[PDB]
Amino acid sequence: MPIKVGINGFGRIGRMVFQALCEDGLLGTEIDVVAVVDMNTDAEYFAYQMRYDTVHGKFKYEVTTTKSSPSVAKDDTLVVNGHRILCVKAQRNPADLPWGKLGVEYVIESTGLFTAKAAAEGHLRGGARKVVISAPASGGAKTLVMGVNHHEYNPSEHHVVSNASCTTNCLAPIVHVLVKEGFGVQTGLMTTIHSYTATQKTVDGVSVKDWRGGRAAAVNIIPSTTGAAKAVGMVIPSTQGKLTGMSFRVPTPDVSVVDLTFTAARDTSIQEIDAALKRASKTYMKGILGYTDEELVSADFINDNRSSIYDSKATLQNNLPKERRFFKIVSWYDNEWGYSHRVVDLVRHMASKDRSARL
Amino acid sequence: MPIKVGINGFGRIGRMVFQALCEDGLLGTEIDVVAVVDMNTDAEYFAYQMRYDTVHGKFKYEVTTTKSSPSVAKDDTLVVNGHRILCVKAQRNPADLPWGKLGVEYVIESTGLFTAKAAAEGHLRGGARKVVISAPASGGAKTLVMGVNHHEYNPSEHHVVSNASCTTNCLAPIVHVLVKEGFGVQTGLMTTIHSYTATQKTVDGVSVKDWRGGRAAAVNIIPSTTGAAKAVGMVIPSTQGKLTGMSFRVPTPDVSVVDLTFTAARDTSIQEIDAALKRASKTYMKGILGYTDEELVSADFINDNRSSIYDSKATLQNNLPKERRFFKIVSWYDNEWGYSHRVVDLVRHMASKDRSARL
Amino acid sequence: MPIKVGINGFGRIGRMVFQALCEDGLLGTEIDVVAVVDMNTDAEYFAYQMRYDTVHGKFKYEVTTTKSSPSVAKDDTLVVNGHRILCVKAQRNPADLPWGKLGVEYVIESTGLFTAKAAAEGHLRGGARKVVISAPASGGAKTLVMGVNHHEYNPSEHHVVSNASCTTNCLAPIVHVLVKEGFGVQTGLMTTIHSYTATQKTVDGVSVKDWRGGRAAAVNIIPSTTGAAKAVGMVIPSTQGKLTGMSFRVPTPDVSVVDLTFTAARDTSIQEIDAALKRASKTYMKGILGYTDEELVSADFINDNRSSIYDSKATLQNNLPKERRFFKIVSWYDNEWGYSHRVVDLVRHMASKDRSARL
Amino acid sequence: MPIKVGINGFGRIGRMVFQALCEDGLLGTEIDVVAVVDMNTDAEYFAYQMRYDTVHGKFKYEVTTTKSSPSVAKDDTLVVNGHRILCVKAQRNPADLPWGKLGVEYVIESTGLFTAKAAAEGHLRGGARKVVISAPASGGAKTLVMGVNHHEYNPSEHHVVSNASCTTNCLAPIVHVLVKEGFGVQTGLMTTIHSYTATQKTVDGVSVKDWRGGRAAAVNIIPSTTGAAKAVGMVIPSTQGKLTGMSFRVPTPDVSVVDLTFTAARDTSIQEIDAALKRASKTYMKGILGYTDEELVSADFINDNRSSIYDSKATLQNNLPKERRFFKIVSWYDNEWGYSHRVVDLVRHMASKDRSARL
Ligand SMILES: NC(=O)c1ccc[n+]([C@@H]2O[C@H](COP(=O)([O-])OP(=O)(O)OC[C@H]3O[C@@H](n4cnc5c(N)ncnc54)[C@H](O)[C@@H]3O)[C@@H](O)[C@H]2O)c1
Ligand SMILES: NC(=O)c1ccc[n+]([C@@H]2O[C@H](COP(=O)([O-])OP(=O)(O)OC[C@H]3O[C@@H](n4cnc5c(N)ncnc54)[C@H](O)[C@@H]3O)[C@@H](O)[C@H]2O)c1
Ligand SMILES: NC(=O)c1ccc[n+]([C@@H]2O[C@H](COP(=O)([O-])OP(=O)(O)OC[C@H]3O[C@@H](n4cnc5c(N)ncnc54)[C@H](O)[C@@H]3O)[C@@H](O)[C@H]2O)c1
Ligand SMILES: NC(=O)c1ccc[n+]([C@@H]2O[C@H](COP(=O)([O-])OP(=O)(O)OC[C@H]3O[C@@H](n4cnc5c(N)ncnc54)[C@H](O)[C@@H]3O)[C@@H](O)[C@H]2O)c1
Ligand SMILES: O=C(CP(=O)(O)O)[C@@H](O)COP(=O)(O)O
Repeated sequence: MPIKVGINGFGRIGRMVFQALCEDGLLGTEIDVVAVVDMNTDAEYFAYQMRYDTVHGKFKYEVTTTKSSPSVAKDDTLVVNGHRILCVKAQRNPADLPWGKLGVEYVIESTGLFTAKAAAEGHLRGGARKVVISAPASGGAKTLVMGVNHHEYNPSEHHVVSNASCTTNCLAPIVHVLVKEGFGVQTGLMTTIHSYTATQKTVDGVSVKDWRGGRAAAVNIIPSTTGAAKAVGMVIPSTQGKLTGMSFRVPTPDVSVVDLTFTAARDTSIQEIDAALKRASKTYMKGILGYTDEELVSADFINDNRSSIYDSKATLQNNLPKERRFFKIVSWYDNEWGYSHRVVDLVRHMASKDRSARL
Repeated sequence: MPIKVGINGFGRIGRMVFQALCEDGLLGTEIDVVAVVDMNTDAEYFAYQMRYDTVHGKFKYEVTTTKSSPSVAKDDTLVVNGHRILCVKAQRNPADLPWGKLGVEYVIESTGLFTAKAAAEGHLRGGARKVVISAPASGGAKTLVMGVNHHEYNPSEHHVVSNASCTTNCLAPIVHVLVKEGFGVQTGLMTTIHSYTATQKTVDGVSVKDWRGGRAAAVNIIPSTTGAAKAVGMVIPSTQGKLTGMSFRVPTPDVSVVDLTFTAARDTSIQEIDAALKRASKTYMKGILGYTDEELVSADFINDNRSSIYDSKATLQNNLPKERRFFKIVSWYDNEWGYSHRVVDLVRHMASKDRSARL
Repeated sequence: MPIKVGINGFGRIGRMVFQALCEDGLLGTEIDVVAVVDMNTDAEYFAYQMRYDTVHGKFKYEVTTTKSSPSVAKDDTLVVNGHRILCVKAQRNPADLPWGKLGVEYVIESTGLFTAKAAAEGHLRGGARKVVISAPASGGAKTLVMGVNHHEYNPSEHHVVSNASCTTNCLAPIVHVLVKEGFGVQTGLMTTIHSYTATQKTVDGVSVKDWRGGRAAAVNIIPSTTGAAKAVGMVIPSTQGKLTGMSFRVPTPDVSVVDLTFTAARDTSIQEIDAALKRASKTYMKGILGYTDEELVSADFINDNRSSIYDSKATLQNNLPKERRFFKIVSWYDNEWGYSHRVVDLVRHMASKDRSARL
Repeated sequence: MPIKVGINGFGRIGRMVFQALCEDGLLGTEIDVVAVVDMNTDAEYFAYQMRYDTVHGKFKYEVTTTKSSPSVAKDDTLVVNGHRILCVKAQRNPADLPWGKLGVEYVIESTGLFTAKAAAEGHLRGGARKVVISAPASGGAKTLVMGVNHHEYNPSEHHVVSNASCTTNCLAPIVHVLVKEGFGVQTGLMTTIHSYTATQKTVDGVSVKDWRGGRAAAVNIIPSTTGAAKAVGMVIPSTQGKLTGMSFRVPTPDVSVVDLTFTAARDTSIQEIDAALKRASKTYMKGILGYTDEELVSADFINDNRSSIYDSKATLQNNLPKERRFFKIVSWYDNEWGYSHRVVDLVRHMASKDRSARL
């Protein structure tokens, strides 16, 4: 049966999560996106936005609009291949969404204004049954990372959960292979050369929550603390309090890369780690962790759906020779694409794990 | 006696205006900046923004902070070499600004949200006498452009004037020399290759009133309609209805260039015009109109304070040989820097004219 | 009847011309690439450059490499979809290439160092029949433009042609409609906001041939002269010495746009001109001239094979109202994609005519 | 008797060395630039390159040109603030240089073509006394990093030395304070988020010795194996085989930052370290090592002339709380400016030393 989904806040990620569904072919098939919900309800504008993307190209499916009722000014309904997505009027209080009336049970919370466990739980009153925050949450919300711990998901306990962050979903799969393969992680420090995002600015402007982040983004290397490496602990309890790291926001519109440096728990070799990474990318991490041994550069990872793309050649070429513990692993990720697909995955995995618990 | 000034909206232009004041040694002499206003009153953060500038480099003059009164939580007063400046809390409604209790009579309206004669008049009700809008205004506000029509200022008839746009300010100087030297302007279409600004988005974001204006700002040549060229009709009435243009927002944090095409009212030559422009920049347009004959690029115009820098070589080298009517005039400008010096130039003018009206 | 082609200068445009063939399913079938050529003969590196592209995405046809004789040090054969290409050794003189023995009659000269009639003719002495200069030629080389004058090709007269400049291929299609649709062009100046190219520098460098051209490309707006507006006269004589213009190289890796300002021979409106362009694009200029009525930006025209894409909105919205002679036309173009496609088009047309020319 | 220096290879770096040299106010007084040597002799084009800079702003001193002898075709003399500098015609062999005749004892190697000890020795036979290669050198040439080991300069032993690279001059000061202050370095991996350089390309082009380095510079994050780290084992032998790292070339014209990670040789805290670096910057590292505790971004380091600017905030905030061995240190540097000044520093040092050993 179709999954009645409702996307909250049809922004950059909102549109990427939706386009994820389509790409994978889950529209009007496995997932029923009953309604999206951003600032306005100008379906014609929503069409244009989905249709054209500066970095990800032109949407592969044709988009069109229509009215939900002949008594409407501008088209208020989006049409993607027979399926009809409604654009409802945004809200300030999730508890005031027509989710119940619309028939939505799973909402993807991607506004960015409801990452608080209880704030997102407002969608439940609205009539939804499960919510997935497309970012790190707070309030004891369960954090799940596909291919790492999504199986810990519990249908009767977890109703508001987080898919975590783009960087966490990129780092986690590497730390996970390391620990599961027995290499271990004593202590680790990571840096992420990250492409600027919507939170940043075009020219120097006011940003009281992050002074460096208000500076002209496309012409600066902006440092920033991140809780991504420390969030790995939530997903891999064994590495709790053992990792941390920063981020250097740099002048590229999309795609980033993880720079991990850690000390293995036991003696090994970089060749050994390299081989363990590739082996899992083809097995238990397939579709989540991938790798490459080609001389690629950020642009080559655009539209890659893996959560983490290990860079074999950058890794094998920049470590200490004969070193048995102090290592560096490099991995790429399209911050927008990969994560967006993981959002659909987590949601799907939940619906299936929710079905079973019932019928 | 110095004139009490207050700057509403301390950003790109609010700050460059201040830096221009310090630079020309006017602070504490011709002008007494009583206070600035933005999001909060954290002087310490205001210092940081003033101290470091991504495009204009380190603020050459020292800046520290203190408290207006011990009963204040964090510092709220900026101190630039003895000159103290108060950081007031932003106001949703201009009429709610404590001007009359501060002593401020002139307020440079640069927040960007009160360009409507009616909405900007709120500064008068707050307790101020005059208000200069750092952008094209509406509502009847008299529009003045230094070196072109700024003498049409009526001390008693104008209380909320518009210093025009940055572009109008680069164009006017030229169209004035043409009209004044008798070259005349039959018809003209301008195109400004404008570097992006704060109203643009780092990544494809929401922008309902200007769709293309929402697409990624540092990786796209974004077209846009502009009033700048038309506005030249308000400063030089004989051109009203003869010009109009557009803007292409390209990937540069500062400095723009006007590409003016037009047909003269009489038979002339690009040489005659070239020589007319340089001659003018050395005479009646000195300070306002500048010009170069060197192989310059945008960065070379960074921090140039003129309103228009005629590019001799670009013009002469790219026109039709022997033509006597159809010409192209290229002229650069630091959309941030010069225009800011003009805002100060304008206020100063208004001050003298207001001092000589009742005296 | 696989046409015989030999690409000399397998670089930015050389590779694009190749990916141009494949895209149209002409490889092996209509056209047969015997052997390409650049500095080295490393097929692994060639294959790599082909597989991944920063602006145009990933190559859609698997590429592998083999040998032609085990006596070779590294793979020197480029197998693209079953069809195999040979990587010949670069020469300082076009006449030194084994075109004769290689059995290569047509040779797409895209090195950019032999835009001279005689120079490129070195290809004919090496054993080749026809030589197309994927760039503006000089020395009495017939310049053709698909959809504007390409039929002027004399199979038995023109053995060396010039497919003109990427800019002329965008302007001409536009001017061609104006002249033919009876609008006429009295005088015109054209400016092109062009994105940087391989001839520029990453950081300030030496460029004695073009001082401005030797300045940090990705952070400046470099002015530049151009002969594309003047070259139209060689393709549309009616305009001889009636058009010219410049270039403005901005910070973008690909896609450029024309901004033609001109006066019509007779009276009209922007509507009539807009209507003619949309008409011509759907009829006698289809495939060459296209148009858009959407809020598009630079990146949206990435991979557009048309030569000129007229921007309806940007044109109707930025001209003088009720005006009858002075006009501005805004037209886009993927300076890399479209052009490359025209190169193949001219090559296939020359074959079609060469064939029947004696058969 | 001011030192007679001659610059070999007046390129991006030859200038920076001369501009830095002028900045310190040494031209004519302490040092005396006799003549510079570059491919071309065009002095008007040299004065241009010296007059304006895309990143470092405009040269503060006046630059004009003349002729050394009335019997000279074009200008061959570059006159900087009164001081006279001759522009000798370049060469491919360091021997064919008239250093001795020119009376040049100290020549600065920035051509980037003679980084070899044996090769660069030509100057010596060219009558030139000593040679400072402004880049990593081979052939077992002595490396010297100002503030780290420049005191290992033996006049009668070293006549052709290397000033190491820009990155090493950033890492060395940091590692030197760590080793000399008791912390020690057991193992360490560095990463430099580096801005693109001249060796990179605007758009995807041919780069056989570095494939990723051939990709478009201002639109990608290009990884790269680096030596700087390992080259530290030459300046601080004790770390021989203990360090290494890579590089991420990001979209910025200038300014880079070093992100070093390592395990101390004893127990400490990120505070002890932080204090030790600040103490050193104020004492024995003054001028070479500097630090900041403000919220800085790359643009804020433009024109800083220290070799390493430690980022106190970025460091203290991104290390594991209570950690004792595994640490991250973030340090900035104007990869162009700092190094340039160091080159002058090494030369000034050598001089004084040579004066006392000879006198
Ligand atoms: N790199 C990425 O794009 C990325 C990757 C992973 C996770 N995330 C997280 O996902 C969230 C969204 O990120 P994004 O890149 O899409 O940002 P965005 O700013 O591009 O998208 C957020 C959208 O929310 C809409 N919005 C705001 N308030 C709303 C409201 N009350 N109701 C409805 N819509 C509202 C806005 O119009 C905006 O388009 C953030 O929490 C971010 O940290 C982002
Ligand atoms: N930067 C340019 O090129 C430029 C040139 C000429 C004219 N202008 C005009 O100047 C004005 C400001 O432009 P800018 O570049 O400085 O933009 P900006 O965004 O950098 O400056 C606006 C500032 O006002 C503050 N602000 C917002 N609402 C406020 C309120 N209610 N009260 C007080 N402060 C408030 C913001 O925090 C911000 O710092 C606009 O009207 C713009 O059109 C800009
Ligand atoms: N890319 C565009 O926008 C564009 C569009 C139309 C026409 N053109 C014209 O096409 C020509 C090439 O442009 P491009 O963008 O491909 O430049 P490019 O520099 O990227 O490609 C030229 C390639 O030729 C190779 N080369 C140099 N000398 C050679 C020789 N003797 N033999 C074989 N290979 C050699 C180089 O390795 C280089 O990669 C220029 O003349 C340019 O004016 C460029
Ligand atoms: N500023 C930096 O980023 C930096 C820092 C450290 C080391 N380096 C190294 O220093 C060297 C120069 O650096 P750069 O920034 O000037 O590079 P660049 O490529 O910008 O400048 C090199 C210049 O050398 C000139 N040249 C080449 N061969 C010559 C010859 N035989 N005679 C005279 N002139 C000649 C060229 O005109 C060219 O412009 C390179 O080897 C570089 O790797 C650069
Ligand atoms: O990448 C992120 C943090 P990092 O750069 O420190 O790894 C992620 O939170 C993006 O958030 P946005 O709110 O969409 O900017």
